[PDB]
Amino acid sequence: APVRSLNCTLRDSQQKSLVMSGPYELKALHLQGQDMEQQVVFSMSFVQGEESNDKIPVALGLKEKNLYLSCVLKDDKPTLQLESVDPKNYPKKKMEKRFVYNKIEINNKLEFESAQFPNWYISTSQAENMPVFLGGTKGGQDITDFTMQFVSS
Repeated sequence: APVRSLNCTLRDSQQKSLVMSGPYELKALHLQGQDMEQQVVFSMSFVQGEESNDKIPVALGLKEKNLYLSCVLKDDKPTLQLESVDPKNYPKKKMEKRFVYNKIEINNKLEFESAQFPNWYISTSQAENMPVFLGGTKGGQDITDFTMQFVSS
């Protein structure tokens, strides 16, 4: 397909699942059992960009929803946000830079670095029920690695 994609869920290294907070926000919390179905399912698209054997550019949209994770400057600081897009023009092989992430395979974990803002990563807090955000520090208090689970689509 023009732009190839696959459906998946992500869990941070502390086994927290991701769920929709408001219409434009994601939160992370320890979920289990029935509640597991509340978790967000992503449509990860493999877009154009500088590629490596361990660094692959991707776009992260919500499955069946014209909403994509985007990195933009908000108050002079890199910020993560869910952005609405024209449902007929997305996804596409050549996504605007703010939608692109460098999927990095480390341990057996994944890290998502903003293509727009070097060394800024999708991160979660140690705390329960806090927003998913863009962090500029690795190996610290905040969590920056995840594992991915494939879903039947």
